[PDB]
Amino acid sequence: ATAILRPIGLHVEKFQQTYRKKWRFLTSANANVILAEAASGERPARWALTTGMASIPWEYLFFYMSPAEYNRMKNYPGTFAKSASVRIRTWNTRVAFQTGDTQTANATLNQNKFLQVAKGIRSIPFICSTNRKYTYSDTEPMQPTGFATLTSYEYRDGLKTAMYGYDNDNKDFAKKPPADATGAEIYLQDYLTIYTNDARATTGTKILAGFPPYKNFIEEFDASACINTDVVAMDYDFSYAPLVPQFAPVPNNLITQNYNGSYPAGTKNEVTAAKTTDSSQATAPTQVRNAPRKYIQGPHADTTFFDEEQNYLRVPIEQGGIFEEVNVETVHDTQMPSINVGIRAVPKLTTIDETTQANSWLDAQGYFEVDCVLTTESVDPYTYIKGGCYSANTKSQLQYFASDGRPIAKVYDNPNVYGRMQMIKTVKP
Amino acid sequence: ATAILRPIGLHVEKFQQTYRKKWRFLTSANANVILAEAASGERPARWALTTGMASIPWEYLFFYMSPAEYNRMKNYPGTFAKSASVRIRTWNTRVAFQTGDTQTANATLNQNKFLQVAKGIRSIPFICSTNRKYTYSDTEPMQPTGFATLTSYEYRDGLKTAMYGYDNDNKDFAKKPPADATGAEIYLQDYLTIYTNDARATTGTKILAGFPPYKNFIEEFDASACINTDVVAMDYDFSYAPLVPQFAPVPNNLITQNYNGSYPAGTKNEVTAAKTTDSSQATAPTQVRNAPRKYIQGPHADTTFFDEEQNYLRVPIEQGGIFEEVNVETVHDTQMPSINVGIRAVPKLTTIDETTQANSWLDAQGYFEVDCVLTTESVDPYTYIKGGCYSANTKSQLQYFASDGRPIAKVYDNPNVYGRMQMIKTVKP
Amino acid sequence: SIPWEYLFFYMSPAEYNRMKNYPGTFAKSASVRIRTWNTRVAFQTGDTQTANAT
DNA sequence: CAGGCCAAA
DNA sequence: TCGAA
DNA sequence: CAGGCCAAA
DNA sequence: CAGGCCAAA
DNA sequence: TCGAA
Repeated sequence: ATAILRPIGLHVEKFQQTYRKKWRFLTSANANVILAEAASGERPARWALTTGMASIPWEYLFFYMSPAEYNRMKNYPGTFAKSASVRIRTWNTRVAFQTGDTQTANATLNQNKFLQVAKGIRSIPFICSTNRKYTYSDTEPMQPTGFATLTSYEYRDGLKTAMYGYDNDNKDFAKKPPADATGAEIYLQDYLTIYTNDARATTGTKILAGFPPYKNFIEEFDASACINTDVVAMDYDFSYAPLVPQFAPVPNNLITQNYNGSYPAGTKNEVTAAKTTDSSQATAPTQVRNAPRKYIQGPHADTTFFDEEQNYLRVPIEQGGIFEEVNVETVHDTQMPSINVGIRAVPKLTTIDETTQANSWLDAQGYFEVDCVLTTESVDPYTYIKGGCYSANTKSQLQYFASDGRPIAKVYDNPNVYGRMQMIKTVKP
Repeated sequence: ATAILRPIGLHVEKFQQTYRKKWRFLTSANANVILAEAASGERPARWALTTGMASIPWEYLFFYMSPAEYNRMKNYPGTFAKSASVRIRTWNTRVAFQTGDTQTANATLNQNKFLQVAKGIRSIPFICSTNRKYTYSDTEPMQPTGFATLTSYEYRDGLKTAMYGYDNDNKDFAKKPPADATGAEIYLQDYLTIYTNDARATTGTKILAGFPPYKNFIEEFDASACINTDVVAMDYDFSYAPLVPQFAPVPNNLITQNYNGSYPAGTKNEVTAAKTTDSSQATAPTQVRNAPRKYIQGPHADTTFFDEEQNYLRVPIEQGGIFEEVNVETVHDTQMPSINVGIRAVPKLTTIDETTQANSWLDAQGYFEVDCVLTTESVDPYTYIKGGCYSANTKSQLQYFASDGRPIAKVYDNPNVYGRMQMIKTVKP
Repeated sequence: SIPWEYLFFYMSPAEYNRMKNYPGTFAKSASVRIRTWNTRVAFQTGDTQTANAT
């Protein structure tokens, strides 16, 4: 029996794209200094311990694609970032022969040079560190004396501007040449900071534990023997990272009266649940299903997130748990490792009258070549004969939305709770 | 590249302790007699069938550790009971040559001697038996004629007092010498009882099924050939049995404003759910998440259970489902098997005028040597530099609590529902 | 001098405070390994008239 | 043929 | 990895 | 290429 | 010894 | 098959 027709299925076309960048980063060797941070609003008073390792923003999309590539990627609905990779190699670390001070400087040819690398500090439940930018002192450029007012969003925007230049019509175009074009370096200014409670104003019982021994969670290498060596090599397969909303399916409300019918889910959890926790132990953890969310494509689409391009540099690529699909699915929380690299401050040769850490430090700079690759995928269904692409109903996607209309997304700038990332409302640019 | 520092992690010290005891138990061979139990409150009128197998309280902590060991175990936070083991061996069973009656007793050298063993009766959905203490008749000491007023808590307290003696300052110190010191025996007085509905007062439709054939679920051996033989050998690995609350973690509320932030749990169930069922079929089963519970260590700790030592002899060791952890976890209901051993009553040689069971029974006693071992573990984190031990945030533990403040715990004394244990409020000592 | 004969050289205050809770604690052994890195010598002192940097 | 049902394995 | 295989 | 989606396996 | 905890594997 | 083995 000859078969004139066979179930060939749909005509689905899948596209794959890869993006490569190479960056050169200069990080200063900040001293380990305790700084007092005043209480403000929900933030209590806390002591802050600065550290010299600068963070590598490999969790954001601008780190991988240029504005032109992002603008063209906007034209392919259903774009999912499948994988990312980053390799950090280190070059010769530079240490000043002698500081600006001359009376007691004792310039030296010999030098001790150590490189610190951290990979999982952000996910450690008890460290509760975060990324901050400091304001250095005039006499000791390696000694932080406060915190800059630049937020994480502003820091990443400035870094992207340094990477890709301005527009040709901008008056400040001559200030920052495109690093992607020139191959120059980009000074990194965001460094890790450990935190501990400030018990001076505490009334009643006090916690006097001090800082945790965070040095036990970082690698340290002799920078003299690390010249031209691979220091970091990380790969990350994204669980769910929709960069462009899927194609809008043909609504079944215009065809069938059955569109609102229910069907049994059984014991399987078809709807994602949001978990609220209280680290102050004043309230037990709560899990809530049917969280406020709405579709990101279709008749009642709310594309605020993608229109705002929050995923470019304001929100990380990895967004598992945030986005739900109507397909029978399983969803788990996802987060990315945090890469921190930097040179330890070199103590000055001058003597110290009492047993304590170094009082002055030599200027130092590390040289890091970062090679990053991002691989994505796209889908075009061609479900219907006419009217362009339409996707299947089971591919409909919803995003968590606040009661005030702002979408909810992951952020990696806030310290973790229970070794977990935190969902927060996106802020309009 | 030489590594001066490496990620050695935390300094966590783990301690393991084991407790061994050997007990000698004497159990009487009660007759199988139907007793009428009157209705009281929620309890309906029911017929009760006594059985001669005494229960072995291997699910309680006093069975394994002495008061001194328990008092010292209180000093190791994070004490989890990892395993338990019990071996029961039987010695020569004793049967009276002739009872107090002399007119019709017919003393005999020959004797039939049978030993009954039951292991899973408590978990059988339809038997609905329970452990009870009887009040014997004067003429027939092997024939129960009612129920004693001693509850399970009182019976276990008396058994513990018999095992470990009184305090040296107590006036009753000379009454009960410590069995753990002397090696003497301990008369067991708690025996199994089958139940069935009493249809005499029932109005309308009636269930006239009678007693279930519980003899099909018990082993029976010839006690003559069992002299000095291992009868029972049971091992039990505890799923979750916290004996001392974990070390209080450093609260993140004193450090970060992020402590109250939420994070997506996905389709995974991070919060344990309580299930309420109705065997009367007047209401469908209900599953409720976010059950009332509160932390057992930390700033807002409620240590009522452990302060009351309910886990010593009032509440079983196994408490799965009751205790929740903030760590990403999976929880399932847990229960322990019930060991019942005892000699069957020996009918008197006197003849019976009609076809029925024995009217009088010879006195009998079984001799059981019980060897029990309990293995536990402990953890000391040393997370922070100063101020003693502090645990990680993800190790925070919550316990179910009633709306009136009494904690909720498992009890094995009540009959099962749907082959499942029942949660009930603990009672203050 | 290397103060390797004292207890603070080995245990932090938290470890010492918890060790206080175990009666009968006997220190059975101690070990110390000292490794040396590059020694630093000044190119020239504060004096400049007769210093002869080398 | 005992541990969240047994007539399921 | 709330038995454990 | 049929059974809780298929463009997943 | 980095990805939803580590003192679990 | 919201990493992936």
